[PDB]
Amino acid sequence: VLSEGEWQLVLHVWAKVEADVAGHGQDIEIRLFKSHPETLEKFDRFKHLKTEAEMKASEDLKKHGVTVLTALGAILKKKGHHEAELKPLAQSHATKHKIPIKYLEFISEAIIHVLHSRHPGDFGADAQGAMNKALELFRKDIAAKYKELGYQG
Ligand code: HEM
Ligand SMILES: [Mg+2]
Repeated sequence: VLSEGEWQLVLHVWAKVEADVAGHGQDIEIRLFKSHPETLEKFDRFKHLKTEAEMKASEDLKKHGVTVLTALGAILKKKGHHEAELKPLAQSHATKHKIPIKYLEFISEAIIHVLHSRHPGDFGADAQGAMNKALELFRKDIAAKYKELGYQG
């Protein structure tokens, strides 16, 4: 469980994310694909993009990163009261896209790296631990949901 001040730190840096959701999404996507290329194999629509600039230029990748970050922000603003928001994301990612919890750890790393690379002044050691606990909770809860749907990833 997170404290109230932990959630405040989480939402305080997310308000900075929401100034440019599309650019944060591009960066987190591209950091995901570069740090762990097997993850790009899950995107039939994006695994033809070969260089960084092709990813940056893809309107279709940009839109999708806004979609990703919008759903995550909605989860974070529920401060752990996210079953309603999390179940659809569990359904699709367990039974359709088939995303193991490691891929979720990979993107949590990407998120924390981009957050630090755009907002150091606002993402020091407490904010960074608070965001870390929030994403840990998301990964724990969504793993329990994966299991409920019969997916062991
Ligand atoms: C914080 C983590 C994540 C959040 C909040 C998130 C959320 C979403 C949302 C809202 C969509 C569109 C609707 C849906 O299919 O559920 C989506 C699509 C998708 N997501 Fe995730 N997602 C992330 C985890 C991942 C990871 C780790 C991968 C791959 C390694 C991945 C790739 C999948 C794929 C393959 C689609 C379909 C993309 C398409 O063809 O349009 N996602 N994701
Ligand atoms: Mg994605």
